[PDB]
Amino acid sequence: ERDCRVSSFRVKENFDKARFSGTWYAMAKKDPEGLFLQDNIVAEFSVDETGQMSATAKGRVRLLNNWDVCADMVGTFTDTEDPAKFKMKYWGVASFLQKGNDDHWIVDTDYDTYAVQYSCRLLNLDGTCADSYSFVFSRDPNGLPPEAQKIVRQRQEELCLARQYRLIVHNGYCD
Ligand SMILES: O=C(c1cn(Cc2ccccc2)cn1)N1CCN(c2ccccc2Cl)CC1
Repeated sequence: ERDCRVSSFRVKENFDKARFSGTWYAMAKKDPEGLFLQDNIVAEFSVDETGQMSATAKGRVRLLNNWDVCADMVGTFTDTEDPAKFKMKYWGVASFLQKGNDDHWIVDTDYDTYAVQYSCRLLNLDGTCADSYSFVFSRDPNGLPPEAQKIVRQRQEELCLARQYRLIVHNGYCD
């Protein structure tokens, strides 16, 4: 019944880079395959004079049960036809020689309480996503207001990721 094709997904109409800048706290996430930030995930977006968006993400990464590292990462975004859909060239500060490259879609946001982000790394033949990740961001790490809660839940379901998100802890672990 539900249309889960990635090309059918709506994103933030008239997305505004300047308003989106500043600190964002990831409170929930749906994982992709492979190694990935685990928790204490804080993103700091910013827009330079020329108007190109970039961001830094810090977070705990599990190497062993015995060993974690606070991985500082950096991202730089490239605009497309759609102002909510970017191409994020990203990397760890140590491994800056080595870089990854993802879709980065701002699915929805109100700029001052919540944001829903999404990325498809691989399509199935039917157009649905085979490997996706999604962050639920918040300006306040104590939670989202009632209207944000309703919207996030609605968007999570429309991305066909209902009940696939997991809550993320914030402990000042990477301060
Ligand atoms: O946890 C990961 C991650 C790490 N990897 C491994 C990796 C592959 C290729 C290069 C560096 C690291 C894959 N996904 N991500 C979550 C954070 N994301 C990111 C990075 C910088 C700014 C903003 C974001 Cl959302 C990058 C993707």
